Amino acid sequence: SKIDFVLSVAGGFVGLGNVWRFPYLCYKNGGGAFLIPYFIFLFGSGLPVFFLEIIIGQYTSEGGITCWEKICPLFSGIGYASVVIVSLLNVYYIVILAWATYYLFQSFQKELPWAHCNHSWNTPHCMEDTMRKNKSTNFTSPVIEFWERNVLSLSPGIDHPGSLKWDLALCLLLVWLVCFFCIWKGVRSTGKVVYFTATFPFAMLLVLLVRGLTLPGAGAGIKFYLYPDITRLEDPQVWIDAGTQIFFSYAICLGAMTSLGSYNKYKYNSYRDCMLLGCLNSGTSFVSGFAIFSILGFMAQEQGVDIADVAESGPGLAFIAYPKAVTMMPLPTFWSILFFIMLLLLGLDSQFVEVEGQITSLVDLYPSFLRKGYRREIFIAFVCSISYLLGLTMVTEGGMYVFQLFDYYAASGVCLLWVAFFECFVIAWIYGGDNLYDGIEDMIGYRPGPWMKYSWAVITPVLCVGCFIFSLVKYVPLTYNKTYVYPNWAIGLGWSLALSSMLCVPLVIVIRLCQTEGPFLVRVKYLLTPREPNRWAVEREGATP
Ligand SMILES: *[C@@H]1O[C@H](CO)[C@@H](O)[C@H](O)[C@H]1NC(C)=O
Ligand SMILES: CCCCCCCCCCCC
Ligand SMILES: CCCCCCCCCCCC
Ligand SMILES: CCCCCCCCCCCC
Ligand SMILES: CCCCCCCCCC
Ligand SMILES: CCCCCCCCCC
Ligand SMILES: CCCCCCCCCC
Ligand SMILES: CCCCCCCCCC
Ligand SMILES: CCCCCCCCCC
Ligand SMILES: CCCCCCCC
Ligand SMILES: CCCCCCCC
Ligand SMILES: CCCCCCCC
Ligand SMILES: CCCCCCCC
Ligand SMILES: CCCCCCCC
Ligand SMILES: [Cl-]
Repeated sequence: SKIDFVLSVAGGFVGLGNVWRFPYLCYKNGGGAFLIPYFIFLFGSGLPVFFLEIIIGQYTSEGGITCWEKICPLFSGIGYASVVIVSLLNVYYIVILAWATYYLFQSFQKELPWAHCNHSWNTPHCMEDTMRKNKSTNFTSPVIEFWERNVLSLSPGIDHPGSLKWDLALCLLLVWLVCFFCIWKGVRSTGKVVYFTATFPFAMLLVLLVRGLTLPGAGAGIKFYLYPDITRLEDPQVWIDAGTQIFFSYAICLGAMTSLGSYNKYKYNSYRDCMLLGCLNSGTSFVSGFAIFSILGFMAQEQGVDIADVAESGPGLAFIAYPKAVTMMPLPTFWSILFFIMLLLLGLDSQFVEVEGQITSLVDLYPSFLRKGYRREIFIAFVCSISYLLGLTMVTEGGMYVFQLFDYYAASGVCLLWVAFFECFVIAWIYGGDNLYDGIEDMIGYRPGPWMKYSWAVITPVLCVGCFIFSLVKYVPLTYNKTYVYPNWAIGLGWSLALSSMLCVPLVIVIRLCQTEGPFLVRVKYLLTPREPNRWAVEREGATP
C-alpha cells in the first residue's frame, strides 16, 4: 500500500526549520509574498538539488567530500564549504535548544510565567493581552516581555554584550552534554521506538493547529498568511529568505544528504523518496504556518494592533506565538511541557545528525591521527567543547543580535546559494546532466523526466545567480526586528561567516592546480575527469561510459 512506504522512510524530515524558522521568515518578509518565491524555489531548485545530492551519494557511495572527488576532482572544495557551513550551523543551532530547555524548565510550575505580567522582570508599561482592548502611550504583551526581559535580557545592541546569562549557559551546556553523550555512546537519533519520535511532532502540531484555527482572530491571520503582496516581491531579500529556507529545511548543501544517500542500495528508487520526503517536509512547513499565523491573527485583534506589528520579526516568533497558544488551552502547563519537549526532541534529532555528520567527515578527512578509539573519543569532546564556547557568545545579553548574524549569514543567504549553484553547475554542465541520467536510469530502473535535467542546467543556476546579483544591487543591510541597524563591523563579521565557506570552492581550485604538475591547460583537463565514480561490484553497475 502507501502507509508502509511512509513507514519505511520514517518521519525525520520534520525539524526546527519547519516549526521555528519558516514562520518568522514568512512573518518578517511580509505575509504571503514569502510563498511565491518559496514554491518557485521549492519546485525549481529545492527538490532538484535535494535529489541530486541523494543520487550523488548513492551513485558514488561516498561521504560529503570524497563523493565530489569521485565526480570531479576540481571543484572538490564543495565538501569543505559544506563542512564549514555545518560547523557554523552546529554552533548556532543548539542555542534554539537552549531556549527551548529554558522554557521547558520554566513551564514546571503552577502558573505559566508568561501568562500574566506582574513579575520582577516586567516593565511597568506591560498590560495583559485581554485588557489592552477590553478597556501609557504604548503597552507591551507579557509574552514578548518574558522573551526579551527574562529569556534573552535583550541589550541595546551587539556592541553591548553585557554579562553572561548563567541560566541560559547551563541550558546550553545540558544540551551539549546530551549531544556529546549520545554521539559518544552511539545512541540512535530516534530513542527506542521510532513511533513516538515521529508521531508526537505531528500530534502536537495538529493540536496546536486545531487550537489556532478556532481562535476568534484566526481569519484575519490566514489572509495575512496567504494573500500575497506584490510590492514586497520587488525586494530581493524575500527571494533570498525563501530560497535558502528551502535549503535550510532540506539540509542540503550541508553534506548530510550525500551521506544519507550513501546508505541507499545501488538499485533503489530514491527518486520516489526525495519527492515524498520533500513534499512532506515542505508540506509540514506550510501547514504549521496555518497554526502560528492564526495565533498572530488572534493576538493582533486582541491587542488592537496590526498583524505585521504584533510579535517579533526575527527568531523567537515561535517563542512568542506558540507559548501564547498554550495559554488558551485547558491545562496550560500540561501543553506547555509537551510543546517544548517536542521542540526539543525535533532539534536534538537534527543536531545529533549534523554533529555526528561533521565529526565523521572530520575524522575521515585527517585519518591516522583521529583513529577510532581513544583519539576519536577525545575528538568527540573537542568538537563539542569548541562549539560550546563559540556558542556562548549568543547566550550573553547582547546574544540575540549575534544569533541573527549567524542565522542570516553562516548557514543561509549567499553561502547556501553559492554551494547550491556549484553543485548543480558541476553536475549539469561539467559532468553532464544527460550523463547522470544514464547512471540514474541504471539505479532506479527508469530514466526520469526532463524536470531534473533542466533544473540543474538552467533553473537553479539562474535562481542562484539572479538572486545573488540582485541582492547586491539592491543591498539592504541586515536588521534585527526591523528597527535595529547593525554596525558596519557586525556586517563585516557576518559577511566573514558566509565568506569563510564560500572561499573554500575557489581556494581548493587554487590548491589543486598548484599540486598538479604540467601545462596549465593539461592541468585543468586532468582535474575535471571523474575518477570512476560508480566503482562498486556489490551490485550490478554499468561502467560510466
Ligand atoms: C505605540 O503604539 C502606536 C500605535 O500602535 C505605534 O504607532 C507606536 O509606534 C508605538 N510606540 C511605541 C513606543 O511602541
Ligand atoms: C513554479 C514551479 C516550477 C517548476 C519547474 C519545472 C521545470 C520543468 C521544465 C520542463 C521543460 C521540458
Ligand atoms: C565590542 C564587543 C563586541 C562583541 C561582539 C560579539 C560577536 C561574536 C562573534 C562570534 C564569532 C564566532
Ligand atoms: C577559511 C576556513 C576554512 C578553510 C578550509 C580550507 C580547506 C583546504 C583544504 C585543501 C585540501 C587539499
Ligand atoms: C568553522 C571553521 C572550521 C571548520 C573546519 C573546516 C574543515 C577543515 C579541514 C580541511
Ligand atoms: C476560520 C477557518 C479558517 C480555515 C482556513 C483554511 C483551512 C486550513 C487548514 C490547514
Ligand atoms: C562577558 C562576555 C563573555 C563571552 C564569552 C565568549 C567566549 C568565546 C570563546 C571563544
Ligand atoms: C572550470 C570548469 C570549466 C568547464 C568547461 C566546460 C566543460 C569542460 C569539460 C568537458
Ligand atoms: C568592515 C570591516 C570589518 C572589520 C572587523 C570585523 C572583521 C571580522 C573578521 C576578523
Ligand atoms: C472553544 C473551543 C475550545 C478548543 C480547545 C482546543 C483544545 C485541543
Ligand atoms: C566552529 C568550529 C569548531 C571546531 C571544529 C573542529 C576543527 C578541526
Ligand atoms: C506542482 C506544480 C509544479 C510541478 C513541476 C513539474 C513536476 C513534474
Ligand atoms: C561582497 C559584499 C561584501 C559587503 C561587505 C560590507 C561590509 C561593510
Ligand atoms: C571593534 C571590533 C570588534 C570585533 C569583535 C569580534 C569580531 C570577531
Ligand atoms: Cl520549509
